[PDB]
Amino acid sequence: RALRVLVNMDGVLADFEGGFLRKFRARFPDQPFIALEDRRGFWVSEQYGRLRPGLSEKAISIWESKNFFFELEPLPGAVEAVKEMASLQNTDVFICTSPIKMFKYCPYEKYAWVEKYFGPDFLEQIVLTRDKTVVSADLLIDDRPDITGAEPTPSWEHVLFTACHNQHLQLQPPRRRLHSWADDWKAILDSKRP
Amino acid sequence: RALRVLVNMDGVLADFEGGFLRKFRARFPDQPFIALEDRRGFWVSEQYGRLRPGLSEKAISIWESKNFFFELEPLPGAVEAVKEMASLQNTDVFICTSPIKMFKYCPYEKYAWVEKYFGPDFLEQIVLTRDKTVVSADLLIDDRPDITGAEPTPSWEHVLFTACHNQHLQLQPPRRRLHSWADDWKAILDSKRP
Ligand SMILES: Cc1cn([C@H]2C[C@H](OP(=O)(O)O)[C@@H](CO)O2)c(=O)[nH]c1=O
Ligand SMILES: Cc1cn([C@H]2C[C@H](OP(=O)(O)O)[C@@H](CO)O2)c(=O)[nH]c1=O
Ligand SMILES: [Mg+2]
Ligand SMILES: [Mg+2]
Repeated sequence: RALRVLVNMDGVLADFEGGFLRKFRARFPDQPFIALEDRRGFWVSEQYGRLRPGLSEKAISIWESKNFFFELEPLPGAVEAVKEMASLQNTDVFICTSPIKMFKYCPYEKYAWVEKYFGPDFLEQIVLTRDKTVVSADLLIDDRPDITGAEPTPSWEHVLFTACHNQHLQLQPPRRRLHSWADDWKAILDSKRP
Repeated sequence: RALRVLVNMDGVLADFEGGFLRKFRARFPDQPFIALEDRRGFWVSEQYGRLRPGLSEKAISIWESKNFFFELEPLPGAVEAVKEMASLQNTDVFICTSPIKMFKYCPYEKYAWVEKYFGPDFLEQIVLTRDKTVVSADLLIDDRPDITGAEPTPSWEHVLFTACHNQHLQLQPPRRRLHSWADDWKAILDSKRP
């Protein structure tokens, strides 16, 4: 009876693209880079690899480094919106996020980041998983276009959160976007209420 | 169409009770302890607290310490059974586990432990969550008696994995047990197949 909304972390709450670019340029100042306006495709490393050999690996080294995830800036309006959303009657919010493959820092720092911006109690709302299709909900707000896994018919509707890497993408008609946290997320939630 | 089984970690794959007792006695040799045969109730700290003041906090300090989760021994038959289970046709296995509240080590070490016993590829199967009711599956094999959360009608059947803390518990009749990994887990899976 409560509406259940999964909110993705990187690309939705936390500015992974901006953080990556800043730290990449700082560490590899003699290398070429991709301006955010020129990003295409979800995987940063794939575009960097196309741009010259060995650059994929240098890109990966940025997000595998300590404090990369912890130091990400929140996207504008994201913390306020999620706080408001969680406080709504008949509304349960989980943060549903995937770790990178190297697990030394990323799990820990994602929990740390949520504590920082949402408080200790909000840690109870974190679902860390590589497969979001096995998490049941009414809505998943996520910047990644292709959300696949072991469940062929997830219970949620995937609402595509706009990011630099996806802003030009034409989606299969029934599919919907949340263009930013200034956009009308309440109306999206309301369209799903019983 | 594939059967989906969530397998819990502590108390099912990893021997949290035995590990705790060993390290508690080593660190607090002048304190009284609870032999595994005398354990009752899921929460170790609650029973320790009843046994004398301040002992709850000393207990908690054991599992909050570095390497506690990483150094847990697998339960007999657990690694072999899960490997066999995951290899079965039409059978998807996820490891569904909750972190403790202090997140400095536990997330990381649980991933590390799964890598150690199941290999890098099995990391894709981990779901870290405080709420298992929002994870959809056919079966949840879990030593904790009370599995609650935001979903009042989970999709899985909870099969109670026997542990020292629950072995005397009378369950509400429809509820089922897996008494150990030597017990016939294949038959349990089969009862759920379409
Ligand atoms: C490699 C890579 C990871 N990520 C993020 C997304 C996942 O986090 P999240 O699920 O919070 O969006 C995590 C693992 O892929 O890292 C990107 O956002 N872009 C990338 O290019
Ligand atoms: C405090 C406590 C935690 N745990 C485990 C269970 C959870 O792991 P798991 O979900 O893998 O069983 C984790 C957080 O409570 O620590 C016990 O098994 N016994 C306890 O007394
Ligand atoms: Mg994302
Ligand atoms: Mg357990």
